[PDB]
Amino acid sequence: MISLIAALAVDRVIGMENAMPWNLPADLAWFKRNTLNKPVIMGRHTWESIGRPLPGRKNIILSSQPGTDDRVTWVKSVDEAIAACGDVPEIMVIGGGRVYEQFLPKAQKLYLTHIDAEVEGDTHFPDYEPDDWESVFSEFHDADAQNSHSYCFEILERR
Ligand SMILES: NC(=O)c1ccc[n+]([C@@H]2O[C@H](COP(=O)([O-])OP(=O)(O)OC[C@H]3O[C@@H](n4cnc5c(N)ncnc54)[C@H](OP(=O)(O)O)[C@@H]3O)[C@@H](O)[C@H]2O)c1
Ligand SMILES: Nc1nc(=O)c2nc(CNc3ccc(C(=O)N[C@@H](CCC(=O)O)C(=O)O)cc3)cnc2[nH]1
Ligand SMILES: [Mn+2]
Ligand SMILES: [Mn+2]
Ligand SMILES: [Mn+2]
Repeated sequence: MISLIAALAVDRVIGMENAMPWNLPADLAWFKRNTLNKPVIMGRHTWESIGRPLPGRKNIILSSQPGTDDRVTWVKSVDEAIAACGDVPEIMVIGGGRVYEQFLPKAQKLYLTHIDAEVEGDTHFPDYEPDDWESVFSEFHDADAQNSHSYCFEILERR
């Protein structure tokens, strides 16, 4: 099974200048819980944005060019990325925009955080046909002293 996980600001913005400008510790905690002990697939730009391997996960980087770091696994195509994950129940695709576009047709589940914040950005989550997806979990949180915007965690499953 392939799942995507992402955090979206208003208008589906996911990034600006190869960075995420907000800070939401509760969402990073949700990301860690839902990805730990699973393989994670990311594009090369997102690998550079993160800047170091994510512990407790098999890190698979999609890039057309040779890899430059043996702490992670480098693959050159979508099919190779999937094969490199082996026979696991759930593969987590962690972006960015171009990578989400390629894996969305193959995905059965979306883990989305909707952040109530307006962000100038240059990268967006793909348009996804709402009729194809059923909401199976949602949980709203107001802003607090640690998390400066309200946010909604949602899990969607393909119908
Ligand atoms: N809010 C969120 O949830 C979230 C999550 C992830 C990322 N982001 C943000 O998203 C932005 C990065 O997204 P992005 O669209 O610019 O880049 P991306 O999807 O991270 O990376 C694209 C790169 O991945 C490689 N690639 C992708 N598909 C490939 C394929 N089929 N075969 C071989 N290589 C492939 C290429 O690398 P080469 O040029 O090396 O071939 C391509 O240039 C940043 O702002 C980041 O902070 C946000
Ligand atoms: N829901 C969600 N939120 C995000 O912010 C997010 N970000 C990315 C891409 N960017 C990043 C940047 C940093 C880390 C990271 O360092 N994660 C640590 C969390 C510990 C911490 O710094 O709080 C990890 O161990 O997973 C992960 C993804 C991909 N999917 C996402 N998905
Ligand atoms: Mn091929
Ligand atoms: Mn197999
Ligand atoms: Mn806000």
